[PDB]
Amino acid sequence: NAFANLQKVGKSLMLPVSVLPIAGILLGVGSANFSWLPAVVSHVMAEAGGSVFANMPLIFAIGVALGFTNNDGVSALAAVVAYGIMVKTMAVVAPLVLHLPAEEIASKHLADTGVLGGIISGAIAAYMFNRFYRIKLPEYLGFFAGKRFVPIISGLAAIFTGVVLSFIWPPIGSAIQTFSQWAAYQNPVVAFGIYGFIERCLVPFGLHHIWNVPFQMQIGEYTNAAGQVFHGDIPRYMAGDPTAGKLSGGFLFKMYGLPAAAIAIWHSAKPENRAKVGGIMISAALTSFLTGITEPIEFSFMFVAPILYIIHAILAGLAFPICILLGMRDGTSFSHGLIDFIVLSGNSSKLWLFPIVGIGYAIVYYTIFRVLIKALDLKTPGR
Amino acid sequence: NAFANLQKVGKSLMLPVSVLPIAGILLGVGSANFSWLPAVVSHVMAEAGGSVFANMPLIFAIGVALGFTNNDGVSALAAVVAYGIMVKTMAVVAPLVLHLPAEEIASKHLADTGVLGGIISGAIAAYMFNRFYRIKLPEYLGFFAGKRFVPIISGLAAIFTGVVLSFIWPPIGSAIQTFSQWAAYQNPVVAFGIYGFIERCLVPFGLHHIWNVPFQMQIGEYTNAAGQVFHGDIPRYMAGDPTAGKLSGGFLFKMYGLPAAAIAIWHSAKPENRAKVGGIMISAALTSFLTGITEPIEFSFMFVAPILYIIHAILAGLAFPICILLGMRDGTSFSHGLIDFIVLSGNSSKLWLFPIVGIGYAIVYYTIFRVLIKALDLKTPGR
Ligand SMILES: OC[C@H]1O[C@@H](O)[C@H](O)[C@@H](O)[C@@H]1O
Ligand SMILES: OC[C@H]1O[C@@H](O)[C@H](O)[C@@H](O)[C@@H]1O
Repeated sequence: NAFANLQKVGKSLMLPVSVLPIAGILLGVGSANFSWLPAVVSHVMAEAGGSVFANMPLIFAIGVALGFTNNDGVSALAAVVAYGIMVKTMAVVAPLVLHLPAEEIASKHLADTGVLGGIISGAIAAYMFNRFYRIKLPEYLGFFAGKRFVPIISGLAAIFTGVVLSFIWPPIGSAIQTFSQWAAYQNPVVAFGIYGFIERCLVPFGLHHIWNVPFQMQIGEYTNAAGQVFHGDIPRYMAGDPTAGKLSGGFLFKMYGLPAAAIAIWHSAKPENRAKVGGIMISAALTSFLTGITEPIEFSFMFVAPILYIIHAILAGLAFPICILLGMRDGTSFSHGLIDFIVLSGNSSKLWLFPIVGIGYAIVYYTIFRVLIKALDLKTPGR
Repeated sequence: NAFANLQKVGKSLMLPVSVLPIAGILLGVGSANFSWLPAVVSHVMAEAGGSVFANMPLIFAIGVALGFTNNDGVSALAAVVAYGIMVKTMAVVAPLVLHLPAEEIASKHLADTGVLGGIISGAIAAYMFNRFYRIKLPEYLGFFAGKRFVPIISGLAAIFTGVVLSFIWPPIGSAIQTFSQWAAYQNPVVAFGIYGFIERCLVPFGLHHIWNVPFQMQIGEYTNAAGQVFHGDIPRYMAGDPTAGKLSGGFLFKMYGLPAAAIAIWHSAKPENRAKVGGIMISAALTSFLTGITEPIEFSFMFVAPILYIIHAILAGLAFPICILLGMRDGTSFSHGLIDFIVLSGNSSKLWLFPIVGIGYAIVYYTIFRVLIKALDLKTPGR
């Protein structure tokens, strides 16, 4: 009744994340500002990737809507209408509930529900479709009947849902902002262990993107002589600073660890399901290794095997402190994949340690996965 | 097979405009600033409607994608991704072509395809879907094989379409601008008379949706106090533009004229077939009066009495000039019925003249249809 629903949601979130790898590749290639690509190229590609990642919530809404409606386009249109209505009404009503002057809400992001808003809107659309796509109205009202009725009720519900969330969410956003702001002033290693663990926790319900902004873009600051200012870790690194690369722990589990988890899941299938599982696992591992997108791998075992995801999260959190301790410097554009690992080489210090610690993390991930899956008989993809 | 494909375009365009009723309700009853609603409710409804309208190009893209792909949702996702990428690519490439700062272009909407650009994005999505929805990508790349590849290649083609559009737009944009200025502010009388006549002539086939797209979504340019810019006639009236409301002549022949024609057809039926025809024609008259859907009435006699349809087309074409000249302003969501008349009356002007001109139209239609069917001996339903 609920576990099946969560499994459905995870399964339907796959088509939305099928486009993320290419957007990530485009953004990473463009943001490098290569010395050979004409600027208009690496401008257009960067903007395209940014557009995909900005519409991410809408893609998620459409994917959720089609997941529970047997891939019906009317559900997607209703989802788009509902998402727009919900976002605008939330923005409008939040400053009145919170009595802040309509600007601190956007500056501090207390009304940006992120991808979870897409999920809510898509669920609204799917439920309304499932309930009203065969609605029989009187003949003189026949035009607004059947699937034509769904986009109206989906949006009449969106306005009310946005009104509801404008009161139940700023407490959540305010909390996710304070801690995630307390985490910076916290000692260095503690700060980024917290970052890694909480990001792994948050990615499932689509607001780790909100979590990242403070630590990617705002934690730091640096301006050397004639150079311009840069106020974050992701930018300060690509800005060749001497102390960014505090997010260099992403490579350990996004290029070496989760691929190992994917292969471990692959090698623990049924005597015949191996062939079918292998292709998807290999594709997911390749995507994670290359473009630094881990959602295809995580969503594949997250809901069936929550303990594996908790162990993941602990490992990802552990990755950042060790990389800081050894020094392990290498930066990011949007994620931590091969393309970013290479193009942002720049001032990547101690960059030879990444392959070996990555092999260690692959060993550990594979060991825990193939041990726990066999022991508890978890029905990960293939079982 | 051009006729079938044009009808396919017509229905693909009908779908996007079918979600206009929700924006109608919200924005029309919000921007009216009714004294019986608290101001916050009006603000919230107005912004929700504005959000629905700001995605009109996106809804058009989704509708085009679904119409040509047998309602497949992956087409809608491809349409969203492609539209976003195309818009951003144009935004970055147009200043190269026009040799003007991007700030000025963004401020004065020089690079703004609008609903047309939404249609291009939807066409891209539909084409790439129908061509690559059974692709067999390599075994290790199976995570993207199939419908998962359609959004990928659609978004890839979006960049190229965006550059091509940034190169070939200026003339198209200037041409549209001049119709958008003649049809709205120079000669609305003759422009909308032509509109009415052509739409009546195109209804028998289903291409009136193509004929309406410009007049209902392109002409004009209005900016609310909030700063959102509105285009078309329906959005312009809903926003509160004093110069909108040109499509208000639909009420004269949809609410008063065609119901009169239906009653005339019923009253001219033979005795043995006056009860049955009475039921059918009352149903059709109610459908026209309330919703604004006129095809049950017009199909009753159009193929068995074309001359009556020519007279009706002339009268409908004359309706729009008459309103424009007498100042009778009132908006519509999708068609001209009773509900649209009542709900979109906030920004209306001279709403009292509508019933009087309407009873005039009803008398004219009734007398014309009765006398002509009696003399010419037309075999309209019943005879
Ligand atoms: O969601 C796409 C990517 O966003 C990045 O910011 C995160 O670090 C990755 O874990 C994630 O795969
Ligand atoms: O068919 C749907 C409706 O489309 C409108 O644009 C036309 O004006 C009506 O005559 C028609 O009923």
